[PDB]
Amino acid sequence: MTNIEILENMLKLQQKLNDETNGLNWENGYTKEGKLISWRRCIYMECAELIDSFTWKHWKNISSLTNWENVRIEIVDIWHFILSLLLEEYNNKDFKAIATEVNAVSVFQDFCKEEEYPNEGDIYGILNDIELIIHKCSGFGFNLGELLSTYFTLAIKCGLNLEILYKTYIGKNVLNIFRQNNGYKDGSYKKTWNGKEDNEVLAQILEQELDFDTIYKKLEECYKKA
Amino acid sequence: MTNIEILENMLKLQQKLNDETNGLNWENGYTKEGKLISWRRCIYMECAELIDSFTWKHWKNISSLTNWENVRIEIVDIWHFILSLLLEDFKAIATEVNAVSVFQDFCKGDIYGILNDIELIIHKCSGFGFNLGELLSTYFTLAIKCGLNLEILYKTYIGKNVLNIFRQNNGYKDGSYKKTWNGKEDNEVLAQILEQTIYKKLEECYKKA
Ligand SMILES: O=c1ccn([C@H]2C[C@H](O)[C@@H](COP(=O)(O)NP(=O)(O)O)O2)c(=O)[nH]1
Ligand SMILES: O=c1ccn([C@H]2C[C@H](O)[C@@H](COP(=O)(O)NP(=O)(O)O)O2)c(=O)[nH]1
Ligand SMILES: [Mg+2]
Ligand SMILES: [Mg+2]
Ligand SMILES: [Mg+2]
Ligand SMILES: [Mg+2]
Ligand SMILES: [Mg+2]
Ligand SMILES: [Mg+2]
Repeated sequence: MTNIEILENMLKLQQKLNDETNGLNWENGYTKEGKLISWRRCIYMECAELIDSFTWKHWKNISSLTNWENVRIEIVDIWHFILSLLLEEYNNKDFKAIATEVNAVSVFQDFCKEEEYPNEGDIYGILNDIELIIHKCSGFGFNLGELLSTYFTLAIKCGLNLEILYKTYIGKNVLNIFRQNNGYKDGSYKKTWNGKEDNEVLAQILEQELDFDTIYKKLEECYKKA
Repeated sequence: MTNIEILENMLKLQQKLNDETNGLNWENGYTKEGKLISWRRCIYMECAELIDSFTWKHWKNISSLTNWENVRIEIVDIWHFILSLLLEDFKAIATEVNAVSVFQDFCKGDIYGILNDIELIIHKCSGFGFNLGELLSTYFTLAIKCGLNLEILYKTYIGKNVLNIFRQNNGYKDGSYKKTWNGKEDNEVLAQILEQTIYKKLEECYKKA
């Protein structure tokens, strides 16, 4: 698959998931149940989850190491919401055009190369990069291009590349569907499965498996034992 | 009590807590263990907790109602960090706070509006260039909308300040503290105690976690 094909595939997956979650024409700003959609708030709330994957608190668990497994999950959650904002921001949707525009972001090319492992000395800078995303998404707006650039730069610093993002995205997209199919809206969903959060179980599954439908089935099996 | 006394007391309690937690001269930006302090980050992270006290998500638990108990706790957590910024004597600081026009009103629904005020605080705490005075006004405007007044802030602040000391005395720093006590977050147990010396209750309660 070309870089643009990978991006088109994620956009198409995001569209389908949003359509199923929110109803058609969620792009107009509300779900079918009348709830306001704020993709920017979604993003800065995942940014808070991302920050909490690091030992940023000066008063709590100060010798603990970075949770890099969760870092990757939160980077992927952010991406779901950025894809959503791309689709919202814009009858006939041209996914290839959108993909082509994302592909032209200067740092995207760098994102497509092999990932580098981060280390403790990178955390200060990573936290400041996340803070910039929070700032951009909490104001008036807002520039979608600067957001993409800042996002890919952050994702590189966090040890992701397009490959890791894509494969993890697919898995989380499946879990997102699973959640909606199992009581996420009405509060009946159990997010902890025999002591592990669903994201952690998904990560275990992803160590082996990439196939969309196989992932769903495996989630189903594990959730029976939740 | 007068408003100035209430403010001075909070500022005094904050200094004590920060001294005990971080060591003397935390005002220079580092803890005794050499960790960099960012009060603004502390604030926007509590803002996230505050947002999460409302049914903001369009895709999850969409019929749930606001957790006003937790709203009060997060408004109080934000206040600890604002006091820390103010401090980063007490009479003069209290005098400035008391002069904030919205503060006077504070001494006396619309969830998406509340959320927008929280968002403004997040925005102000995450940019390059910061104004503490403007944050104060936004904060008290929000706290009114959340149903607090000075009395509620002050009484809840005292209680959480006690929990904060308790935490530090019981392994918060080294990861041995249990933050969930027999199925309830420590903040929820605190809230139950505050319906009703606080430190002794916490210590007794902590025994069965
Ligand atoms: O309209 C929506 C709403 C949610 N999500 C997904 C994206 C993200 O992957 C996830 C975040 O769900 P959450 O409820 O914040 N839980 P967690 O952050 O632990 O995944 O929800 C969408 O893709 N579209
Ligand atoms: O230097 C510090 C560090 C922390 N805190 C307090 C303020 C706040 O009340 C609490 C927040 O701690 P937390 O670990 O974020 N946990 P929670 O938000 O659940 O109370 O910590 C201070 O007062 N000073
Ligand atoms: Mg989330
Ligand atoms: Mg998370
Ligand atoms: Mg997340
Ligand atoms: Mg907190
Ligand atoms: Mg909280
Ligand atoms: Mg809090």
